[PDB]
Amino acid sequence: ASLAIGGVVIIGGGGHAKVVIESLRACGETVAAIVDADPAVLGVPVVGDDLALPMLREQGLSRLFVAIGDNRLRQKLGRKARDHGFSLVNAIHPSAVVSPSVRLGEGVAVMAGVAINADSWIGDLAIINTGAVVDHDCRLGAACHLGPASALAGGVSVGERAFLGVGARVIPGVTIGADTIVGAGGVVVRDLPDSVLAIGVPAKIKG
Amino acid sequence: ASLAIGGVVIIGGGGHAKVVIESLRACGETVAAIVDADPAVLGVPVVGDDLALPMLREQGLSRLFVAIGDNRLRQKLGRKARDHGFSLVNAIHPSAVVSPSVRLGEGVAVMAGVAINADSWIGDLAIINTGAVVDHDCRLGAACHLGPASALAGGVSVGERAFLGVGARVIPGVTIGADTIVGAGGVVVRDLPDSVLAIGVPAKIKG
Amino acid sequence: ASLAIGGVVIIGGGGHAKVVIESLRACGETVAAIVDADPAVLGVPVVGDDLALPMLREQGLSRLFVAIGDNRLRQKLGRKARDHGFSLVNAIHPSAVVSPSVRLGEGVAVMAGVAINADSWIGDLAIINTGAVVDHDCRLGAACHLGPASALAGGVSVGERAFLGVGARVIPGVTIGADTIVGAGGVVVRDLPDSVLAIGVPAKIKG
Ligand SMILES: CC(C)(COP(=O)(O)OP(=O)(O)OC[C@H]1O[C@@H](n2cnc3c(N)ncnc32)[C@H](O)[C@@H]1OP(=O)(O)O)[C@@H](O)C(=O)NCCC(=O)NCCS
Ligand SMILES: CC(C)(COP(=O)(O)OP(=O)(O)OC[C@H]1O[C@@H](n2cnc3c(N)ncnc32)[C@H](O)[C@@H]1OP(=O)(O)O)[C@@H](O)C(=O)NCCC(=O)NCCS
Ligand SMILES: CC(C)(COP(=O)(O)OP(=O)(O)OC[C@H]1O[C@@H](n2cnc3c(N)ncnc32)[C@H](O)[C@@H]1OP(=O)(O)O)[C@@H](O)C(=O)NCCC(=O)NCCS
Ligand SMILES: CC(=O)N[C@H]1[C@H](O)[C@H](O)[C@@H](OP(=O)(O)OP(=O)(O)OC[C@H]2O[C@@H](n3cnc4c(=O)[nH]c(N)nc43)[C@H](O)[C@@H]2O)O[C@@H]1C
Ligand SMILES: CC(=O)N[C@H]1[C@H](O)[C@H](O)[C@@H](OP(=O)(O)OP(=O)(O)OC[C@H]2O[C@@H](n3cnc4c(=O)[nH]c(N)nc43)[C@H](O)[C@@H]2O)O[C@@H]1C
Ligand SMILES: CC(=O)N[C@H]1[C@H](O)[C@H](O)[C@@H](OP(=O)(O)OP(=O)(O)OC[C@H]2O[C@@H](n3cnc4c(=O)[nH]c(N)nc43)[C@H](O)[C@@H]2O)O[C@@H]1C
Ligand SMILES: [Cl-]
Ligand SMILES: [Cl-]
Ligand SMILES: [Cl-]
Ligand SMILES: [Cl-]
Ligand SMILES: [Cl-]
Ligand SMILES: [Cl-]
Repeated sequence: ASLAIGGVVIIGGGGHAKVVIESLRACGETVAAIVDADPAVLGVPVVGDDLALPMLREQGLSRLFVAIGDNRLRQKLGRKARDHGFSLVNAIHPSAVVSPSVRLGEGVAVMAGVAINADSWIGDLAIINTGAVVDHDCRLGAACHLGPASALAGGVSVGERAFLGVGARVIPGVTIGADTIVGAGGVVVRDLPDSVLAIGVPAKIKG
Repeated sequence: ASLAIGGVVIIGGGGHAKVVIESLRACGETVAAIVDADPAVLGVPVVGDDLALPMLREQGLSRLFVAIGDNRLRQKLGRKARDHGFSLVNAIHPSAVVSPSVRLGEGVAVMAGVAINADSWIGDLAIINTGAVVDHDCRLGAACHLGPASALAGGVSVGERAFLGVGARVIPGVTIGADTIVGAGGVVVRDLPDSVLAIGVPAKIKG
Repeated sequence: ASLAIGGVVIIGGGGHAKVVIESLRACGETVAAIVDADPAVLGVPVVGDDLALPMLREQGLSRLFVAIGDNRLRQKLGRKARDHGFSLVNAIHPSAVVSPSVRLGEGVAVMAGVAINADSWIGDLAIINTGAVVDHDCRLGAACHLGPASALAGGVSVGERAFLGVGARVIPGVTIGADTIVGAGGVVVRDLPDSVLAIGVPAKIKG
């Protein structure tokens, strides 16, 4: 628990955390410490579990990222971090292309190779994973996850906590409900309700 | 209709125009005005419909981009713009990787995150949309459209006005006819004639 | 056979070589000569077939790249080049994003637009082709080939000489055997043994 002055605290110490750490460092940020439910990751010390958050705040650390893949859990831990007095930073790799008219929330991960086009809105705690494409006028709800190499054409809306697997695609104007999962490679050609799983080319709901 | 000296005139004021405007600005270009069939877009004034083109030319504007998604219409409006004395510029996002041996036409859109490899030829008025990949020795006909996150392997030929939906893929050496549509996610494994629709993995013509 | 002092020798003079040459030049390297079984490519002289390798070495050239698409042949020619006293360079386009914790072998091609994330290991003579994504903690065996716009999620292992076609996708934690082929667009959702062909969404072994 001895730490430097000023860096970012990470909740989570798994594979997703490794990628987030590297995005932060590529921007010139310092990663101070990890809290993990199993109480180092790429040279960052694991200092305890989430009970260590008050201690970290008291010692002057005030900036945090939630590096947890599970969308519902990430959302819950973001709220906890904010309650403890932390501000949620963004982890945006410098190679990502984020249009100047994009609206970004807080606690957002944007991985290497991403492109996000004009007038898209990205909710708090979203993940836009490696190589993903978000075209113009999209709306991404809080804590959703666009997996690696996924792509949204224009005017797509993605509900809170929805998850699109590696290489999923969505055609223009479609709306996907909250808590829905699109399997890897699924090609979504019609609106999806909340709380379903859809797979295939074209994607079809699986009961 | 009062405008600055020197910028680019845009035909079209929709979603595609927004993305094109941002590519142009990312390169340091100034966008002077829009003409739209409904007579501002990201701060660019809409000054009239296409009947305003002579007026614009007379006031010294001579550079133009056709930001219209529909391929046949785009092609027609490009010809009209040239007849009115405009030169068609290219709108190439600075993040796109365009090989030094690529041959580019005029009025071409190349969005963020694109890669185009050696000895590919890109016809006038083509769109190479966000994140798309064009491998070596490809031939893209005038006014075709490679949609977001689409990919052509080596030696692929795409006919005039053809359209490949989001995430379409084409294997090496295939030829796709003029006016053909490949649905989102379609994986083209054999030559396609002119004026067909093909969908699926592998892509199959739908009557 | 008169050449400059210091550049890279290329085995192979086909389409793949063109792309490799351009990656090398984008990095500031000089390409000295090609050896090809048919005894210029983008301005690089073809000086003979592989029997010219001793001659090249004797004249002071010591750096080489094997620009051959076929994985088994590439692997064989890499061994031959090393036996003749050449060091195998890497051909990594400057636009590729290679994480600082990635382990790279020798003779590796990494094309434009690629992203490779944390703690991935890339075997000698691998090809990571245009726009491909390799997420965290992946293991790519010697002489494998990830085709254009392909994507591996986290923790994927790819065997020696395996080949993933354009736009193939692999979900987290999957292992693909040596010498296996995944067709274009295939979405791999379960481990694959050695020496099979798998196609489709989801990918299925074809006898
Ligand atoms: C669709 C998915 C959620 C199913 O998970 P699951 O229900 O645990 O599925 P299983 O692995 O048991 O497979 C159940 C069945 O679905 C099929 N299937 C699995 N994934 C599929 C996919 N993406 N597309 C089409 N079919 C799929 C299987 O072939 C199997 O078929 P069967 O009943 O003929 O045996 C999952 O396979 C998937 O695609 N996850 C996305 C993961 C991802 O991309 N992560 C990236 C993290 S950044
Ligand atoms: C293929 C396509 C052209 C069909 O358009 P459409 O004929 O208006 O089709 P509909 O939405 O009425 O769907 C007709 C049928 O095709 C199926 N389908 C639609 N798109 C499909 C696709 N891409 N792949 C496979 N099947 C598809 C539907 O499930 C429906 O099946 P059904 O008869 O069982 O109900 C269109 O869905 C598409 O893929 N457009 C590409 C758009 C795009 O990517 N734009 C990017 C702009 S930059
Ligand atoms: C799968 C593959 C290896 C098959 O090659 P092949 O056996 O010579 O196949 P053919 O072209 O004769 O097609 C055999 C059959 O497979 C089907 N098919 C071919 N490729 C397919 C694919 N990728 N996915 C699904 N089906 C496919 C065909 O429609 C045909 O079906 P049929 O028996 O109904 O006529 C090949 O088509 C492929 O995908 N190659 C990947 C190439 C690539 O991406 N290169 C990039 C280089 S960097
Ligand atoms: C590209 C890709 O496939 N990325 C995947 C990755 O492959 C994994 O499937 C997954 O990454 P994640 O890093 O979340 O999972 P894992 O590697 O299993 O690590 C989860 C970490 O979270 C920790 N953890 C879980 N619950 C909590 C919790 O409540 N609090 C804290 N502080 N840590 C927690 C857990 O102990 C573990 O170290 O999700 C990502 C989206
Ligand atoms: C990534 C993506 O999905 N992009 C799509 C996008 O989502 C749309 O589906 C579509 O974009 P486009 O901008 O062409 O469409 P829309 O947003 O509908 O705007 C078309 C504009 O063109 C105008 N227009 C149509 N006909 C003409 C015409 O004849 N002349 C002029 N000057 N303008 C015209 C029309 O008034 C409108 O403002 O095409 C793109 C390829
Ligand atoms: C993006 C894409 O589709 N790339 C493909 C590309 O489209 C081709 O299908 C293929 O490229 P490659 O350049 O290997 O193939 P090709 O264009 O046919 O050229 C092979 C070259 O290797 C030469 N060659 C073959 N065997 C040998 C050999 O034994 N030694 C030497 N020195 N050269 C050899 C042959 O003479 C020819 O010039 O593989 C790539 C992965
Ligand atoms: Cl650090
Ligand atoms: Cl359905
Ligand atoms: Cl402007
Ligand atoms: Cl067919
Ligand atoms: Cl050179
Ligand atoms: Cl199978």
